[PDB]
Amino acid sequence: GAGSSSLEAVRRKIRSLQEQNYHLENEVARLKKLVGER
Amino acid sequence: GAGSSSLEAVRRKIRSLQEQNYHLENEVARLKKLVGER
Repeated sequence: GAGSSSLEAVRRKIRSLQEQNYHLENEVARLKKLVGER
Repeated sequence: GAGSSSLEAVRRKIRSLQEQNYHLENEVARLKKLVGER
């Protein structure tokens, strides 16, 4: 460890990144689904 | 702690994660604009 604020910062950043990962995945999926073939 | 075991292992991953999703986001940006601005 290191600190509560530090661990929160790192954890929440990488966890939000993972959220962005799955979100962007589905986001662009619907995106290319819409423009690709309707 | 904070040895070579920690440095490269974590750094490599988080480096690539950023790079990967960066390109993805950039793709999404133009794509969503393309389908929106029709």
